[PDB]
Amino acid sequence: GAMAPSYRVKRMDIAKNDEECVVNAANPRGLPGDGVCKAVYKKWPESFKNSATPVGTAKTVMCGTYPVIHAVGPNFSNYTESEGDRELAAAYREVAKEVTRLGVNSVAIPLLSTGVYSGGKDRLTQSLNHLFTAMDSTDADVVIYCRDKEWEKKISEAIQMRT
Ligand SMILES: Nc1noc2ccccc12
Ligand SMILES: Nc1noc2ccccc12
Ligand SMILES: Nc1noc2ccccc12
Ligand SMILES: [Cl-]
Ligand SMILES: [Cl-]
Repeated sequence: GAMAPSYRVKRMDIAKNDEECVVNAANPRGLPGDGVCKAVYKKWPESFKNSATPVGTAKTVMCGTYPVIHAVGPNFSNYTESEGDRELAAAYREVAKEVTRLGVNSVAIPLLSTGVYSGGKDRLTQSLNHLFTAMDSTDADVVIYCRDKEWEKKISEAIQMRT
């Protein structure tokens, strides 16, 4: 565990993280895909061997000794708001199980279902609150990666609010 488990947010490419493992915002088929997934495929391509896993689950594949946790959030274009919300919560619970099983002291994590799977809606709060529900009982240092300057401010505020 970390000596004083924390949440932090950084605005940069998750493929340049400084943590002991990474969560990929994966597709169910283990394909190279877009956004975070595209960077993850370029950085850790060996981790995509048998990475296919259903919506609402996480599957870990090693790149050397570095763990890549493939977490499949729902595509809100296809799911109802209700079913989508259930699957997005579930994906994060499976990430918390994997992080605990691996015994890492830190994890880099993107906000699942906020990009091309968002169904054209702002899901910062919905996705972040499911991340907190899952990860609050873990003792890993969590570092959230984002791209947008206004998202960095809102994520930083949400973390600071509960401190
Ligand atoms: N400023 C940036 N260039 O590329 C990125 C990828 C992810 C997050 C931030 C950046
Ligand atoms: N949080 C992110 N959204 O898009 C990205 C692309 C590369 C790495 C991180 C991010
Ligand atoms: N859907 C998004 N717009 O900007 C972002 C920045 C970081 C993560 C997700 C989004
Ligand atoms: Cl960067
Ligand atoms: Cl997404």
